[PDB]
Amino acid sequence: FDLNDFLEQKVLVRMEAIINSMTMKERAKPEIIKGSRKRRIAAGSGMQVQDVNRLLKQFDDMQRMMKKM
RNA sequence: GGGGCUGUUUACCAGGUCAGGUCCGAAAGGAAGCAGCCAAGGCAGUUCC
Repeated sequence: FDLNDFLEQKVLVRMEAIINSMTMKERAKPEIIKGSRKRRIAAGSGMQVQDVNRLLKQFDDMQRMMKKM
């Protein structure tokens, strides 16, 4: 369950923009996503890092769940 | 070394374009610009000087 899937699945049109600013690698192996990259993404989608941290927060919750079934 | 070609590689760190999203504006409209792509670079092979 990489970000690509999580992507498929008004405040959404705001979350999509955030993934549309990543790179296939990022969307494939998120752990690699740290400081510097986050700064790129947020600014890349008129967001802020908190917004990004949240989405990633959302994905984590979403992933962990599936990693449990 | 340089030119050409081919394969491969490269988040951001003054290339171009810029979906999506963002900024400013009552509007008309401007502004910046990620991913992508292109270009460019890196690592090689080949060929020409």
